[PDB]
Amino acid sequence: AMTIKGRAFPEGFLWGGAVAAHQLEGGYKEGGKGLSTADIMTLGTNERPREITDGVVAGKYYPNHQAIDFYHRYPEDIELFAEMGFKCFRTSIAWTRIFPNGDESEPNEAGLQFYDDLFDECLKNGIQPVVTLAHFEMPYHLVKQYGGWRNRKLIQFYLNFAKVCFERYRDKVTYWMTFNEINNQTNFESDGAMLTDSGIIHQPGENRERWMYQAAHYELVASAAAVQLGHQINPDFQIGCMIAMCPIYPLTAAPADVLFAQRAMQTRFYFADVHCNGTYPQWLRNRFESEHFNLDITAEDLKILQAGTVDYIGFSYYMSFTVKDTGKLAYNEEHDLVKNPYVKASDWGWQVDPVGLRYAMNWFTDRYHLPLFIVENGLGAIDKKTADNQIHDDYRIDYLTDHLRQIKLAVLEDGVDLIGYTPWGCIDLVAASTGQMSKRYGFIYVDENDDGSGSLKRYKKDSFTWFQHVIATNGAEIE
Amino acid sequence: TIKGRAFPEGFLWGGAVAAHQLEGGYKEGGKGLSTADIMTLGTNERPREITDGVVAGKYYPNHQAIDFYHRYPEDIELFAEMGFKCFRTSIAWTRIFPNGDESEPNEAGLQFYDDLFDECLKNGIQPVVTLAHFEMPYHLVKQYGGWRNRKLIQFYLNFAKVCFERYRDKVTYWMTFNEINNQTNFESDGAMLTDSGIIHQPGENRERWMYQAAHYELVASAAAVQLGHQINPDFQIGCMIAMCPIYPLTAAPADVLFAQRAMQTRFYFADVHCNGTYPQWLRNRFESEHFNLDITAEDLKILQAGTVDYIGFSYYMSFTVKDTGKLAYNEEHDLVKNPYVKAQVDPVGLRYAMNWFTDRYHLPLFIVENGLGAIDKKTADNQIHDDYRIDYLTDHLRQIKLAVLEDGVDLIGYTPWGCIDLVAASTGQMSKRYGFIYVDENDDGSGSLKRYKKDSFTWFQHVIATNGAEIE
Ligand SMILES: [Cl-]
Ligand SMILES: [Cl-]
Ligand SMILES: [Cl-]
Ligand SMILES: [Cl-]
Repeated sequence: AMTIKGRAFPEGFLWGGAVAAHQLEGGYKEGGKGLSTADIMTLGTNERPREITDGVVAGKYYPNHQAIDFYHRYPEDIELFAEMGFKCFRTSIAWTRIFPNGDESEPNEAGLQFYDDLFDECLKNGIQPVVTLAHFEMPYHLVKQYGGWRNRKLIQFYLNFAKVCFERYRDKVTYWMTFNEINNQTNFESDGAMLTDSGIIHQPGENRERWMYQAAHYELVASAAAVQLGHQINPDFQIGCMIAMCPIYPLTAAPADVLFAQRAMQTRFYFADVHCNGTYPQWLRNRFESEHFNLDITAEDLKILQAGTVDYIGFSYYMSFTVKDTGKLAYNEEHDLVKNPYVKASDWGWQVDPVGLRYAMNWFTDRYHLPLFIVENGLGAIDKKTADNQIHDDYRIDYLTDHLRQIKLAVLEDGVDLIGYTPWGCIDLVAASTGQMSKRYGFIYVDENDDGSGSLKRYKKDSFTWFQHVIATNGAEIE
Repeated sequence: TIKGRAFPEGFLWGGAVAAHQLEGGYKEGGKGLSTADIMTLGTNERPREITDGVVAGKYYPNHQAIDFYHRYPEDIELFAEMGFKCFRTSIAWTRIFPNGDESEPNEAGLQFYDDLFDECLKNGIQPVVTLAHFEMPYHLVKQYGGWRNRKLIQFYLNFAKVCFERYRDKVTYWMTFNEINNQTNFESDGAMLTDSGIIHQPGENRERWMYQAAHYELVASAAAVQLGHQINPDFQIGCMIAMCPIYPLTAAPADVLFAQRAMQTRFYFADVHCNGTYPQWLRNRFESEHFNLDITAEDLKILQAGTVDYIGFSYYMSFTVKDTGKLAYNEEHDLVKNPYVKAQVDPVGLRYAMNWFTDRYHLPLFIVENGLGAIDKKTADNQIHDDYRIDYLTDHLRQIKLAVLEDGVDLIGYTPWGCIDLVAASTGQMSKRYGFIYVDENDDGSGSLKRYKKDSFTWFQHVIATNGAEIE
């Protein structure tokens, strides 16, 4: 009876692609650019974690130094994006190109000039930049000198950075987001999440949980202040949060499983609660008191939080989680997740849950009643370039199709308000988890090996063509 | 731990009833015939017969009930001894407007509630009033088609205005429509009659007419919040929601999405009551099913300005669902057993439901129904040992206590259902008992109607006098 084929996405829908500066740009030293926390992360494997080193240690390979050299090649890459018909380009402004060490009193003109040029290049091509301010690339100086977001000073260092960007680019960007995947540090035991989100490398004697919430608080306050500041520079600016949206199912209908899963979602998405409601949920305030965290939270902080709630919720989606009741009060993401036996290998071997995206979209809408922006979704897989220089990546086409199907249902049937959709790593870039080029997400193949060798030549994948057609038909054919 | 910690200062402990389930005096003081007054006695496997007015030869248990209309002084004596802070009841619509469409209220019905409320207030017990509680005038059902008809909005408002004005110095908490979301089960004739005064006409699209009637009710609720706030700006005017949380049976993504939609369907009423607008998924449904409902721009403006001050709710059970394959939730066919709950009583769902309401709406809550229906036996020495009832209420109160003290849910009070044994809604039986007070009435209406304290009476007395501090 009901069908979605033949029906277009809404008019004005922002199809695009998504990246982060540190994962594609390279030129990590060009133009007086500072050493970021991305620049101290060595290459790893599927089995071997990336090494966080103290500065650039000698005889180690850092894949973010060159990446795919987009700092220099962006006009060629953007032409490929306009050939696909992108309506937007989601990327980050490297904090380290604008304030290399993060505490300077004036910005870096060479860095500001780069984004002028990059954005001018997008805009003459019909492509509006969608910009994330903090994206796992903060000045390492801030980590060494201040202890990262342990320190309330980062609130003003962040705002200096946002101010300069808001003003410089105020006729060039409409959509901004403050802190990429701010809620990864929900897993406070993940060294990767503490560094990327908050620039925290654990010190002996520290309560990891306590300092995550201290750090998240300051960032949430910084985000709220940036919304207000932002709206003052350009009232047309749409300013959003960025949430990693892994929904957490109860394993079974056992009441205690269902309650525990509620508390896991509450714990993982309190960040969104603050961004959107302007206040801390009361259960978490109660947790702050009963664990005696004694957090540095001022009455000024709370007023800023309540005036600086966001215009929309940008999120990533990749997977869903499952939990059963542990007997325990709190959700610890490192230890409490169980296997979901109802989700099995797809035709291509990897597990996905496209239904959870629909679920997630209804969960955001019914809770906050704000527009959403899907700014990260994609398949990381091995691609082979054939002798005749093609990549037949129908495993990537299927992946995106299965997800787009559910998104199309969420919007057309469920009536969820979606600004757009920008699949992750539209051009093959350095993967966050391992720093391998080999784990590829792109519509565009970049001839680079994991050791950084290769010509770096761009080639179209078959998915490039499939996605061009989707944009050209505004998603009408998706069934 | 929570052991030794009190509920918040001023927590409204009490008991709840509905005028039609306990008053009796169904023709007294010019009282009109209600929809409760046309329902015969039934059992578990035998629906209450609906009749067209009162037929001779049939027994109607609500006609007499437990005679609280004449016995309220004795009965309130027992509530005051138990130590109630509030008494949650309905004002019988047919006592104030017998046919429902009169231009003037009935002075004797109004004076009954003056007498009743003053009797409560002289003992430190504040009334908490639900305006529509399954007892609308049968004149409105018969001649207008109940809430199928837009004219009922004004009829409700004439009723509400009068009650707000008359009891302005005597009632702080009000609620508009009892369990407004029972009619989610649009295949349920009982739910349709009790919520919306709809006796089915063949040819009629049940679901469509539900949505239409529920719309006018939501509009009337919105408009009465504004009216009451104008009459006494210190009034708290809430909704009343039947909170049956719906669990996915397994973590299968299709089961999880279906449970989301099941709860979206069942609780959109709450969405409209609190958010002040229709959820977009449902509006889309109105379009794709071609309901062509009567919804004006003016309706949408009243709704948005008339959102409630708090959420009143009943809690008895949770439901479970698996994916059916279908696009829509049908509550008459789509529920499956929860194999993880003892043989569906579920105290932890209460805690869940409280967080759910709180995280979704961020409004204060009021638990206005909760309790255990059971066959109570009176011993030869006139004791009722309802240890099962104390266990049930303790299990629920413990979950309520965690929700409030740890989870920081904003709870106004707690009034268990049927604090004095009354006529059950499901069957019209006395023998399915909920009370702290046992009433000696058989299902055919015979007996002394004498009152006795069940063991739970003294238990709840001590819960109140310690403000829940021993609950662990
Ligand atoms: Cl998954
Ligand atoms: Cl990274
Ligand atoms: Cl659905
Ligand atoms: Cl929610």
